[PDB]
Amino acid sequence: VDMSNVVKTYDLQDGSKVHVFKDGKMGMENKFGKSMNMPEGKVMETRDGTKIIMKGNEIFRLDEALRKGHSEGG
Ligand SMILES: [Cu+]
Repeated sequence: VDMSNVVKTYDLQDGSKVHVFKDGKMGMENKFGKSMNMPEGKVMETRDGTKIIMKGNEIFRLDEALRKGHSEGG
């Protein structure tokens, strides 16, 4: 995914990378930006030792943006 809509990205001990966008929703991906899908209940520990659980509010928030990406006025 793009890193234009992201505001915070954590590096995961798993080797993946979560791009948390400005809305507060986080797009689960790998550090290369290849779509990596994750269900709810998964513990993502950052390089800080910060445990962030993929919840039903965070699992699929990514694909919807990938369906377009230019104008979008509603
Ligand atoms: Cu995740």
